Amino acid sequence: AKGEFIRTKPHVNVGTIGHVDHGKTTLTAALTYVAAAENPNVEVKDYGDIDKAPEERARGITINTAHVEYETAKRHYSHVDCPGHADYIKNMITGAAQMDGAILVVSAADGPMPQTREHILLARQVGVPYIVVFMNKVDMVDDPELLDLVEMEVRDLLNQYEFPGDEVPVIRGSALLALEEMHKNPKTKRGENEWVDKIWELLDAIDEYIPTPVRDVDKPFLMPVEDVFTITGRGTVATGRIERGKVKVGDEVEIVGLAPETRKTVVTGVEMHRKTLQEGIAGDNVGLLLRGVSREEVERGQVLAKPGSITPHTKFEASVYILKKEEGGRHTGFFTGYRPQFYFRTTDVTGVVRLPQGVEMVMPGDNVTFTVELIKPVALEEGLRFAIREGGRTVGAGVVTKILE
RNA sequence: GGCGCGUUAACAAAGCGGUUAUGUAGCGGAUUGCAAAUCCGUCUAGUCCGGUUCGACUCCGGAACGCGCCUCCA
Ligand SMILES: Nc1nc2c(ncn2[C@@H]2O[C@H](COP(=O)(O)OP(=O)(O)NP(=O)(O)O)[C@@H](O)[C@H]2O)c(=O)[nH]1
Ligand SMILES: [Mg+2]
Ligand SMILES: [Mg+2]
Ligand SMILES: [Mg+2]
Repeated sequence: AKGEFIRTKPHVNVGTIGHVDHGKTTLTAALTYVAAAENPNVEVKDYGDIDKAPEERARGITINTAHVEYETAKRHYSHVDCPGHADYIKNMITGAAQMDGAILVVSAADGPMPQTREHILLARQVGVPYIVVFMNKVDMVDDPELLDLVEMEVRDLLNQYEFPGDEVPVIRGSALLALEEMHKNPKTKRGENEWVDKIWELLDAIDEYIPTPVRDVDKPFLMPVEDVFTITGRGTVATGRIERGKVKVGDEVEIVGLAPETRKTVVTGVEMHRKTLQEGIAGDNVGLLLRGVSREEVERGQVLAKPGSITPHTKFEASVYILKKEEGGRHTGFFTGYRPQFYFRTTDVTGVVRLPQGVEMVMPGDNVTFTVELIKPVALEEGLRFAIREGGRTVGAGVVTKILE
């Protein structure tokens, strides 16, 4: 008769991002294990429990995001483990759309790779405010001077995308060794093992660097949909991180974006990690039960909002920076008619570029402003950041400056 | 969420890194006494957006839509 989520401690959303195989998943399992040893609430999550799909089992990689909860002495967490493969960045963006802070995982053996800087840029344009790096796989590095070099380059990479690279906490360690340790003896506490302690160093960094975001509960409700489930006996459920406002049961909301209609529905449920919540407020990784709505009347990319608060749009001008050749972007310029993919929070959508009279071409590494017309409407705001991806690579990072309509 | 499959002109159906495959009706037009048979003409050719190239329907990327199969239970 179920289990309510009591706000004993402040809740913050986190996740793991970084190049493929750098360790994101192992560290996630490691986090739940060490945190559990101290806090008995944390349900342990093993590597197999993270990458559970058969494609992930055989192919040996994280293809879609995984949601895991744990907590320290100070705050509760909702951890979203992201894919590092270049082919599945589409899903990496969706995870970053729910992070109040992100853990940048960088293998000491390889250093900052293509998806390292790619996730920095992307996470930024999807809302991720602060970052906590974690030099993983130190157990494979002999020369200490090399680890210094790794740390230095990761700081430069953060400062390249306007993050506070010099102030960002860089915790060296080894997720594999810490996880292994937690298996042999799960009673292990702080100060008992050096590898386990390096993970506690991490939890402490998260606790002290990533602040508990200012909650905008005074603004109109807005809940970017991240996932849609079909729960037997209950109905259709939407999940995501509340951006602003609050939501108690019996509240009416609109499903805006990716559809001509602006469907209405009443909420018959609200839960934070399988736990019923009184009323989910901003920063909550909820799960709302939508009345009358079917398994396909709502989808990721849309947005649950206060009825009337948002009116979906398609046209808009924005200030954009086209990535350079050596940033994983284009090597050739483009013109009007170019139809790339645009990313606004949990939304991916094709749009057409309309260059202004006076400009004919746009070269890589140029900061330019232009109009865009999406093939579908979506919750847009002046100031909202976004991404432009095409051909498997990110090509531009922009900011909405005026909604044409 | 993932993987696969389908997209050439009004429709049908090919080959090919470059100098015109091709068929078939709907319409138009010569023509017929009027038709018919037969020719002349017609119609978004490579769904769309990028890359390689002197050159792309053809090669490599992406996207849209459609359809299947797993995954997807706060
Ligand atoms: N030597 C060593 N190996 C490690 C460490 N952490 C993880 N590994 C190993 O490195 C490999 C990749 O780890 P991973 O699966 O990524 O935890 P990923 O970044 O989640 N992968 P993906 O990007 O595909 O989602 C695995 O073989 C894992 O066991 C570490 O600290 N040291
Ligand atoms: Mg992983
Ligand atoms: Mg089939
Ligand atoms: Mg459930």
